[PDB]
Amino acid sequence: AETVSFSWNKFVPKQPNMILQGDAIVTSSGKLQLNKVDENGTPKPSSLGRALYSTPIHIWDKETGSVASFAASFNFTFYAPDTKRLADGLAFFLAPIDTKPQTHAGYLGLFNENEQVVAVEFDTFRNSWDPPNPHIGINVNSIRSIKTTSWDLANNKVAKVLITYDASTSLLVASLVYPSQRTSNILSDVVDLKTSLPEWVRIGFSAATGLDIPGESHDVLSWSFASNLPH
Amino acid sequence: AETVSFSWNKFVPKQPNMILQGDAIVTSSGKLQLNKVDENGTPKPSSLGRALYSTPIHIWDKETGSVASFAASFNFTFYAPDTKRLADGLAFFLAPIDTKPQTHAGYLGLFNENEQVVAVEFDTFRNSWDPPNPHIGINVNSIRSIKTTSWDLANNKVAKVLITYDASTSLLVASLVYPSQRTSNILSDVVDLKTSLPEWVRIGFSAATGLDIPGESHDVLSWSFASNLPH
Amino acid sequence: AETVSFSWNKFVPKQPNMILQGDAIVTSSGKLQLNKVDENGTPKPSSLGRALYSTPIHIWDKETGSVASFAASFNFTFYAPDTKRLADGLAFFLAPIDTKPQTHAGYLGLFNENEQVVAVEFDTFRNSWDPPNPHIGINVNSIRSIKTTSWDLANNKVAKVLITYDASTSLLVASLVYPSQRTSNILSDVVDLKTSLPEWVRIGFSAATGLDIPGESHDVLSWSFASNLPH
Amino acid sequence: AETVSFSWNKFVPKQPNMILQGDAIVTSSGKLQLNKVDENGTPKPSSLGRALYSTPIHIWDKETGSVASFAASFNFTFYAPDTKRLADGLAFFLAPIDTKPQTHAGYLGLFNENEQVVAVEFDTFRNSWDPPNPHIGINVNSIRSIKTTSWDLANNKVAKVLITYDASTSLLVASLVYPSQRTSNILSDVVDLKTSLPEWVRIGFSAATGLDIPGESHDVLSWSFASNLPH
Ligand SMILES: *[C@@H]1O[C@H](CO)[C@@H](O)[C@H](O)[C@H]1NC(C)=O
Ligand SMILES: *[C@@H]1O[C@H](CO)[C@@H](O)[C@H](O)[C@H]1NC(C)=O
Ligand SMILES: *[C@@H]1O[C@H](CO)[C@@H](O)[C@H](O)[C@H]1NC(C)=O
Ligand SMILES: *[C@@H]1O[C@H](CO)[C@@H](O)[C@H](O)[C@H]1NC(C)=O
Ligand SMILES: [Ca+2]
Ligand SMILES: [Ca+2]
Ligand SMILES: [Ca+2]
Ligand SMILES: [Ca+2]
Ligand SMILES: [Mn+2]
Ligand SMILES: [Mn+2]
Ligand SMILES: [Mn+2]
Ligand SMILES: [Mn+2]
Repeated sequence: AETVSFSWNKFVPKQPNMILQGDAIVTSSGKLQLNKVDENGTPKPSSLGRALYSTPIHIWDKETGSVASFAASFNFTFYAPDTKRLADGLAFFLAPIDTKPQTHAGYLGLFNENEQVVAVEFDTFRNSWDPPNPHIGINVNSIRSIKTTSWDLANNKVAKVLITYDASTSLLVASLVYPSQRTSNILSDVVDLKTSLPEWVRIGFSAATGLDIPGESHDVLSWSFASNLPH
Repeated sequence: AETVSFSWNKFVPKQPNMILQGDAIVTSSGKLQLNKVDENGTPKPSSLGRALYSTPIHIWDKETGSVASFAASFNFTFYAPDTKRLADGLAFFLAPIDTKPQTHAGYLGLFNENEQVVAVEFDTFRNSWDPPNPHIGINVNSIRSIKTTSWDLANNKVAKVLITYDASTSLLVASLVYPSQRTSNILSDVVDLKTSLPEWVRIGFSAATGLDIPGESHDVLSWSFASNLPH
Repeated sequence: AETVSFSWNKFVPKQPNMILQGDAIVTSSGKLQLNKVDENGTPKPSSLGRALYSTPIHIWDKETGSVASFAASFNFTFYAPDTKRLADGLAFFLAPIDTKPQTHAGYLGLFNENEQVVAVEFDTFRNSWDPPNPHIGINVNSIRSIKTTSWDLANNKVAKVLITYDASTSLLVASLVYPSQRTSNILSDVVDLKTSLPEWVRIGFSAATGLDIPGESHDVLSWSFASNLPH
Repeated sequence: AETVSFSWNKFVPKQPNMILQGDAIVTSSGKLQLNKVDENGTPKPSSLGRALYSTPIHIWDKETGSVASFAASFNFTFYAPDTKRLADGLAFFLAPIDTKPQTHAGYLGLFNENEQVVAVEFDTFRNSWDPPNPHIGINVNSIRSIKTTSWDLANNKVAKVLITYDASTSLLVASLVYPSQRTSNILSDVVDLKTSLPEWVRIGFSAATGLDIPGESHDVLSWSFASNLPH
């Protein structure tokens, strides 16, 4: 019966418990910038960042056949100079220890244009596989989400997000909420970890600006997470 | 900095920590029946039950001006012999210590046809003030909800529900989920406790069958809850 | 799998979640006075107070045979005008719902000079059954402790106390610590709840001044507690 | 306000969240062997192991001046073929990220015969600086403990240990308990982290067999730990 939890209400520059990738960095202001931006703070096209959590997570044990439940929360934001021309998006995810980045822009640095990753996307941009309108999605080893739901996204406003995975029912659930606007979104579906990730994994976020365009920055303010893996 | 939490995965007949009201009782089977039903288990019109939690909850302190945050979860179900003719509904709520029941049927035993109660309704029945289709609602000292959202309800299937109240932003958030169906609903809005309940309160559920008709039973399987009231 | 927890860092006058008995009251200053004292704050002989916690605790279930584990912490103090002439003591305890007080002075209001109570005593006074020097003791249905250990008590100084009961090993453990003095005491022994209390109980403290003399007041500053009762 | 916690009831061979050093390894049997032993399981003189926890711990922040509180628990054991001739001991500790081992035998791999380490020792062996009889000690940047207390140690029997550090009072407290024997030991003292470790640290255990002799193996069965570092 293994557990773990952590939580921060700010990010400390150069925390040794974290791992930055791509343009992803930790402002002194405490924010987690994953995207590169102008002196003017303008997001910079073809930008890319990821950020993982040092300790790896024992998602599930093969001996016991046990699968864990975890939940994670965090508040992110996005800045976008032209709310008409948006992209590319943000994700939270579970990968394996060795995970380096991947395709930028529409692949949210998670998938490859070509080719054991699970995640929740906050997609700003209508790709070919994307449905209409910024949505939220569950990605199971694929940028084409198993299920989606509009995301009543809102520029510059903060959003609290909560993600849960119930081993018992095998149900990832994600809800995003915008206190500023008193609006809210939720999504749910089954996901079989036992067959989509390694007995151990590392979690983190990923985020991408557009190619042709800047789109929107993506900074994360806080993160908490916990897991129980039963005997 | 006051806190409290409890949680049960079943109900024990005659738990001294609880309080039954109306037809509300605790089956040996461990369920929390709030409605009276046939030998055949058929809900029985004009039925009514409530069930409160012994210890009262210090929702907020006037000296300090502090307001608490709490969250509560629980899984309920409903049985309805004629999925066409449904009613009347279920609620979870915060009232003051002395709260006895009130109007039955459409008033979900919470309000009076006439006349400091806050709650979340899972309304099966279209009253006059009700919108169309079973919804979910936030009730603030009134059976006419401040905001609502369809409830993709489903007979006989179990639903996990989670309710949160963030003092900081003053935002009650409710999400109901039906793992069986992989569907999900969420609702959010601000609620000022400081002006809608007493420094201390008691929480519990309430549930009602129809007048003219039976409608649907309402049993609750589990309950967990916690609160922090800061210094 | 039933749980419960609460914690306060101060006492609120007239908390509806608590129960006072005897002279036990809640100063505005936030302290929990269990003993009556002078305008000068001088403890008043033959004084007596208890204070219980509203919600009852399901210590153990007969159907399942399950026994719970709990731990409790709290910081108390004692004021004693004549550190030479001390008494009578303080206790923390588990009794059954209906528990009213009992013998004063040396019986710490827990036992009767004559005659299902479990507790930990912080004895200031050498009774006949008492060993030498203020000690700490485990009382199992009897003022004559099953085991004891000196208590390097210290007037007017605050003491943090922690009590644990491990169902698995059936071991109550108590440790008292005096940060002020960087000193510390610990005691341990087995206790069979299953045969010394009711499936349900209520917990609280009890405290007594001397007969012939005042001895020492006993106020409690904070209290936290938790319990898991497994399936 | 940063926190973290983890806990395991067994050790998984080759957990990527841990770090072995010296002879320290993880038996398949789930135990954490820190010492090398015979095919017969006989401890092997001049043996040495340490084991650290992957994620580093932000013990305290210089900007804020904040210091954290943590507590840790774990159950260890020791096997010793000749209960007359014992050594060398075991420790739990906080060091800085880069910590590799150090002096063996009496230095419990923590200190150097010569020369920012804080720890609690379970010393089997009377060095020169050691007091009489296996004790427990608080080591602050030195194998000569700031304070000690006998350890009513017991061969082959399991011991539950609990360590707490209260930032507020700056008091490390350690209590060791032997349910098997219903005995118990406790130690307490102030320790200024702010001046004895780095803003960030890594924790783990260390353990040593004797030089001339085998003494006693040292395996650890379980570990839990948590920390809050306030804003
Ligand atoms: C999200 O977290 C940030 C940083 O911890 C905080 O300043 C902000 O107000 C938070 N927003 C919500 C909605 O909790
Ligand atoms: C809800 O709780 C009940 C009783 O604790 C349990 O048997 C049922 O499977 C639960 N359903 C979900 C979706 O967790
Ligand atoms: C004990 O609790 C009181 C009241 O909460 C506090 O003011 C006091 O400083 C505490 N002492 C210790 C040693 O924690
Ligand atoms: C200590 O932990 C081990 C492994 O988790 C367990 O098997 C053993 O019985 C425990 N002993 C105590 C006293 O809790
Ligand atoms: Ca896209
Ligand atoms: Ca209605
Ligand atoms: Ca006595
Ligand atoms: Ca030594
Ligand atoms: Mn998509
Ligand atoms: Mn309604
Ligand atoms: Mn005694
Ligand atoms: Mn020593």
